[PDB]
Amino acid sequence: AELTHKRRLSALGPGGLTRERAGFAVRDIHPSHYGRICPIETPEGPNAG
DNA sequence: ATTTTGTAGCTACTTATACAAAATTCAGGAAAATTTTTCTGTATAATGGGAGCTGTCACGGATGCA
Repeated sequence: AELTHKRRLSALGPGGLTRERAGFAVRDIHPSHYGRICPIETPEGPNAG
């Protein structure tokens, strides 16, 4: 649980978004993530993605 | 034949009363003491702020219009 909580990275935050003010297709696997962001990986709750 | 029962009895004898001032304390007052809260001034000169945020909607309006 650590590691994965260090090398976690996040989109939100001051500078980021909010959950609301950003919806969906901004949560998806832009095909550039490949190799760079485990797509398998996400809370959910709203925070998916 | 004493003993317990008596009866005819009191006196002692002791609650009972009620008052009662005396205590005897208590409360409140009053300060008065003082601690804490307020009030006021200040002289070179001084003259427009902060922020950012930037990804729905809807609708009805949208007057505004060209």
